[PDB]
Amino acid sequence: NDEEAVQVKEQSILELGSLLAKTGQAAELGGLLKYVRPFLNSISKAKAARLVRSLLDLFLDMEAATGQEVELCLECIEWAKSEKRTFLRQALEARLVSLYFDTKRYQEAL
Repeated sequence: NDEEAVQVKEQSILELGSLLAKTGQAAELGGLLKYVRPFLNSISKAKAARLVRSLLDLFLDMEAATGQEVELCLECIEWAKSEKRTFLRQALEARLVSLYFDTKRYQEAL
């Protein structure tokens, strides 16, 4: 059925994203979350939010090009507010405040 195709497609997103995380890619892995934007609407918000948190954590743990990471997180919050996902943008801000915690920017974090 289609659910199996979505499952193998999601494990192919974790696979390709894992290979891009191994090859040290920043703009491609950062743009993959923007490329999978229409694909997340075909399934529930639980797996979509869990995938955004997964690729977000695995994308921030690489510690590469931290300048576009905060702006990309702001685009993910803007997109989550555009699609009216409260918990998604709440998790995105819950990780972004940790990004400001690592950046030692205590004004907008608090």
